[PDB]
Amino acid sequence: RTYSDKNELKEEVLKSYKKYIAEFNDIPEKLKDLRIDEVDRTPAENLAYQVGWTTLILKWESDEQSGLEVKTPTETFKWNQLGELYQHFTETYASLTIKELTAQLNDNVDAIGNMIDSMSDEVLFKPHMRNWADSATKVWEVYKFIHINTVAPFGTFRTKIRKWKKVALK
Amino acid sequence: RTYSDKNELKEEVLKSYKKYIAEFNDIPEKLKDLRIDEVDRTPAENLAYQVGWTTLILKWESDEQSGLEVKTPTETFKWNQLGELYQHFTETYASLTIKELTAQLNDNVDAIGNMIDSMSDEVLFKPHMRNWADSATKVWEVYKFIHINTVAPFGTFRTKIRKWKKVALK
Repeated sequence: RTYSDKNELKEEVLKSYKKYIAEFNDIPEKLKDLRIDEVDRTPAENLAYQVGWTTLILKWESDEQSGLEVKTPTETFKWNQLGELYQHFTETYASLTIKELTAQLNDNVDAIGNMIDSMSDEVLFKPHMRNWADSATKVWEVYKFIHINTVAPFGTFRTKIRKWKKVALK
Repeated sequence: RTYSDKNELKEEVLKSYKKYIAEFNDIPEKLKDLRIDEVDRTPAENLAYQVGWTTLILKWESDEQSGLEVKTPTETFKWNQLGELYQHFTETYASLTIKELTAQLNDNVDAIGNMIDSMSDEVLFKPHMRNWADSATKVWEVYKFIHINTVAPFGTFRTKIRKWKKVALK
């Protein structure tokens, strides 16, 4: 286990989200669709990606609550249709303002906060407790493994060591 | 794909690593094994975890590239044994000083950046390009899926939008 309890997970979600969404404060609406060569996504596409995926994970849990046997990311799109799914995210939130996208993403992140609260320690942290989690596990590229063993723990274990320093180095 | 290209991946690896490893600069060696109730790991255990996993990913790649069989995660502990694996990491590496751990992890992160530089875009970002990557996916809990759809992209797409602003709002 890498998060110790649901409180720690919730705090990391909240704090990473705040750092992320704060960056869009200074972006003019007229530039929401501005694409540069150095970065693949526009500000609008950047936010739309988060709105799309956070909507889906909430849907999975909802559908599973209903007894639905959920193996697909969505209505329509395969686990091999992700490039097309991201495309779908972009048009669904196309011509939405940064302000509007931010409002919706805020709502989703809170819903996720509530989902964590409403989940016992067990269904959050033990295997085979949601069939959508099992199913979604059913192909990973090299770059995902690199991220999962560098960027991801370098973030979460940095939070851990800072908490250790708070208590130990006083 | 979430990362624009391999340089964007390498940048997030190096940036997140620098943030992480900087936290250990003011931890006295004498307190490296000090355990407290509020965090699950000591500073040496925290480092040892990273040393263990970064060593493994480098080993899987090296071994596969010379035509050897690769047993993931190890040839002794398989995937139902990650608690045992982490505990092996700690016996192997946590006895080392913070300075020694930091030297090894520095070297591993350097090697991972070099590995990324040396890989084609296809090998990094397409499925079924490494046997070790396919082998590693053949059970994830709910909390992992929550992290992967909030904390992880909130970090990665924050790096995107910060880069975007540096070019677009100069």
